[PDB]
Amino acid sequence: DKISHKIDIPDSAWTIGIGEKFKNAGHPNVKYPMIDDSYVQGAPLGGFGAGTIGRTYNGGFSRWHLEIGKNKYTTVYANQFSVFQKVEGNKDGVAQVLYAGEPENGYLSSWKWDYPKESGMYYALYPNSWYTYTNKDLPVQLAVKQFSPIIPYNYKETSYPVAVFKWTAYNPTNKNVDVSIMFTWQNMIGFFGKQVNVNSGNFNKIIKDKSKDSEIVAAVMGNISNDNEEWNGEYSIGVKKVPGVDISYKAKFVTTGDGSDLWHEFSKNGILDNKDDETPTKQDGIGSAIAVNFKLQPGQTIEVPFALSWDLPIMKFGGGDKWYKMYTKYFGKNGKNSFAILKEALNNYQKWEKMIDDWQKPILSNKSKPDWYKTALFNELYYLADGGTAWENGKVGEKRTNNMFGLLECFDYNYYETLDVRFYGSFPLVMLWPDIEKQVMRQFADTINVQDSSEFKVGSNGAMAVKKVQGMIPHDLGSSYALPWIKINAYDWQNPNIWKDLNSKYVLLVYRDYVLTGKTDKEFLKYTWKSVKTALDKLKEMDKDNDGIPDNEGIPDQTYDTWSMKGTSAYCGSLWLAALKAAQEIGKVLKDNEAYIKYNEWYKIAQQNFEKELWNGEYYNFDTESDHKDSIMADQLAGQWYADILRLGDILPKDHVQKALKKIYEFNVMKFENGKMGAVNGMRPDGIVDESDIQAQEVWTGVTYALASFMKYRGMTEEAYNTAYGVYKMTYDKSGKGYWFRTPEAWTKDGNYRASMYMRPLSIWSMEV
Ligand SMILES: [Ca+2]
Repeated sequence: DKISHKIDIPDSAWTIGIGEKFKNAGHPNVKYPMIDDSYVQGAPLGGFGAGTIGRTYNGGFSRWHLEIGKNKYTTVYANQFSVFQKVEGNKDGVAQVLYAGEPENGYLSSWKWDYPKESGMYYALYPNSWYTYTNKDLPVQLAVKQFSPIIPYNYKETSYPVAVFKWTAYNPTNKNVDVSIMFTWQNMIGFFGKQVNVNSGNFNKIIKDKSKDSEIVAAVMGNISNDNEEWNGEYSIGVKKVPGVDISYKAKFVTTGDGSDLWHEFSKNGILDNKDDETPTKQDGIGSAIAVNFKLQPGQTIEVPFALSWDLPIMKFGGGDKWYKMYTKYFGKNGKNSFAILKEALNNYQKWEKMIDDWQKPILSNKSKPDWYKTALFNELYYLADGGTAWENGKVGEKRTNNMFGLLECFDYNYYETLDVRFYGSFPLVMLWPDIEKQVMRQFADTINVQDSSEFKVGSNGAMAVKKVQGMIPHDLGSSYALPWIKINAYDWQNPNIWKDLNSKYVLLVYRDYVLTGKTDKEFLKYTWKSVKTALDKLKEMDKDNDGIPDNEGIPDQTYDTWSMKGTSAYCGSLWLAALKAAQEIGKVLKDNEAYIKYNEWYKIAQQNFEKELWNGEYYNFDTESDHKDSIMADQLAGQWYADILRLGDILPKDHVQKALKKIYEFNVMKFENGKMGAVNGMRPDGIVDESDIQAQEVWTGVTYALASFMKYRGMTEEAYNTAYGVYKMTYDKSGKGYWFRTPEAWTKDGNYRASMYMRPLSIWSMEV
């Protein structure tokens, strides 16, 4: 490996061998069907709300999130980079697809598949990833840096449906070598959203944009239809000329054939036919190819950028609504703009690289933090783009001021912005994209007094319940299978209108969003204030025994939606205390004296009773009335965690908080698989995992990262990082279970998982507060 020196890969990048087999991989631990796409994954490409494309460490474009809200894992084999090399003085060169695998059937059989093992590495530090190619049969060593412009405090480039592939080629040998790099791409119009005739009318065109010191050559792969539908638009691939390279192309090869129409050209001398052909296809799949060829002298390096763009302007949800995607604000809505997007990338990628470096640098340059922590912190952010993210720029046929946004809980549980989860998972948004965060919270504020008296069948018990109750915050803002933003509370396993955490978490998120954006946005507090008061007032009505605290009802009436709480719980009770303290402070800021007095009175009573009911001398009991009420819960003091972040001070005595956190580390972490797998949710005081429900026996990745941040704030530095380390290890390490780029909600002691690609572990960003 002599190429690594010619590029700049951070030491904290996650790494794996190209073609590596992983032997320890986890699988779902539930009875019902659940997504398991394998460990062959990678950092995604694509902006927020753009649809994303997961290119895996083996080189394949395989995890398709272009249909917003859906996860489709299938390798489109025509989509590749390939290389040709010929040493000066040799009769023949060699050509090789840079993919560690081969197609299942006979399509593209002429191409040279099966990129060999131990011949290159993949690296990832989201939003960047890299591949190096160090192959005994490729005298010139190659590397590519690939990325989308995901940039904090930037809502423009961050939305773009584009990727850049910046290639570096170096000749360490003593002979001249001819090199070609070729990008192939299938015209994927019809891959989704088209009910019949999936390739029909697809056609490919070549664009040559020649100006002074810029030549771009690109293929635009579209359809003859000018219809405005979810399925129609354009893909583009292309390259920018640099000194010392020539560009060749082929407008049309057949992907549903043996591929030799293209490969016989590339494998001879690495130069394509430059054959334009706009003939539309009928049944056959078609694709395009863009190549560069150059001669490298001994010791010479060259850099050349390619790009990919996709202009699919319309997203459709299962309930029928069609919306424009955010990037259409910048490029237009007609679906004929892929070249414009590509050109912007090819002309500006160096600036984008610097913008990414500028935001990563403060963390990367901090030598007090271990590299593993940086690996997780950056790579968990994959989910912000990869989570079925929807960001609208108008309803089709509809102009508002704001652009509604939603991130999925996950794909198995296809719900937008699940509030009990975003309480943990939304830290990157408030910290790095606060305008999006505030928009989402205003969306929630708008739902507070919505009433929907129609009934649904509750999954857990088969009872009928009212869909949406006035004054109760919704569980979620809908499903991609139905009507995001329009039909809320898609979730139906439990009735969230009687949950005892959502209303408090809502208030805490509001005040958080004020505090973490500088305590200056009084207009945001003003917008949400009525909803905050309503939410707390409705929750107070659920206090049955008049101890000042809402009563859990001996069912799973909160985020642990199969783990029953009864009476006063540490979890909901502490969230309540913190929410009251937050509302007091908002009342002071907004000069709402009567609110300040009321919530102060409720707080003083509830705080006294919380402490009396639950403090046992070592920790806070799980609750007052359940069978295992004395279980040690990892999340027992969630309200105090948020109070720390919100600078609300002590809602519970410092000494008792410290004792509880030490107990949690001693038990829920260190007595669970020797502290190497995170914090298990429930442990009995005898040091055995609480078996009352599956959720008690799970580690929740986002709960654990949040607990680590709580420990960190409280000066328990070793415990905090040791706690977090087990989550990093399980996710990323050779000794873990292979969950990179699909961090799950949960695992059990055997390492097997529930709900891959999950929002909650974004809470790792709470460690950066
Ligand atoms: Ca009560």
